[PDB]
Amino acid sequence: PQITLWKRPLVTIKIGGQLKEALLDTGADDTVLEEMNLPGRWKPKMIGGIGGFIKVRQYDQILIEICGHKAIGTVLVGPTPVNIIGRNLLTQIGCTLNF
Amino acid sequence: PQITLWKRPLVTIKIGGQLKEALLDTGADDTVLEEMNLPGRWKPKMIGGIGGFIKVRQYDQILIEICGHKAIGTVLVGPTPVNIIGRNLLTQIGCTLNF
Ligand SMILES: CCC(CC)CN(C[C@@H](O)[C@H](Cc1ccccc1)NC(=O)O[C@H]1CO[C@H]2OCC[C@H]21)S(=O)(=O)c1ccc([C@@H](O)CO)cc1
Repeated sequence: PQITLWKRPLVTIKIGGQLKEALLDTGADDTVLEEMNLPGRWKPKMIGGIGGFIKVRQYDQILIEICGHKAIGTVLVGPTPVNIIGRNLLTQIGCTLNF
Repeated sequence: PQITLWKRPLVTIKIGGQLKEALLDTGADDTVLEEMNLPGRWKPKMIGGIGGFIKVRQYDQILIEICGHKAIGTVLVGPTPVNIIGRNLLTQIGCTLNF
């Protein structure tokens, strides 16, 4: 589909057997999801934005479905105020910017 | 153009007669640029991101050309980690997400 930007580009995602709303975010290198208790090993990471850094848990090879499009890659889990689909997964669903 | 997302969507902007690099950021409501001198009146404002809130100067109705496309809108100046172009201007240049 084509998503205009009059409002936040929120879409439904499926991750860890749960459905969530998340931003398709070209400004994020990686995908950052609100606190959730995923199984498996993880590595500590810190990511910086407006306001400073937050601590997140980096999980690798996680399957995410975005609007019925399947992807697999890294997801960072931490106290983000919003679920963020980053470029690491946006490329896997064929997402481009167009103007 | 059509912009793929294997690399950061960085583009050249012109604002206040000066060229700069900026990130096209669909996860940003607003456009926030790093500290710079801009002519005209401004008002102190706050904006929040993934790490908390910062103080910015709000410049309204500013002329800004993004990758050859003109916009006139609000520009917030403050300690953002990166120059970002947000939806308030992305809509003006006709930018959409497509997949
Ligand atoms: C380019 C640097 C920053 C942005 C300065 C990139 N961020 C994405 C950005 O889309 C962010 C998303 C967002 C966060 C909180 C609330 C709502 C949206 N939007 C944002 O701050 O918008 C501001 C401006 O407009 C307002 O609307 C929304 C808030 C206001 S991030 O989340 O901090 C981040 C940092 C590092 C990584 C790692 O992967 C390495 O990249 C991934 C993601």
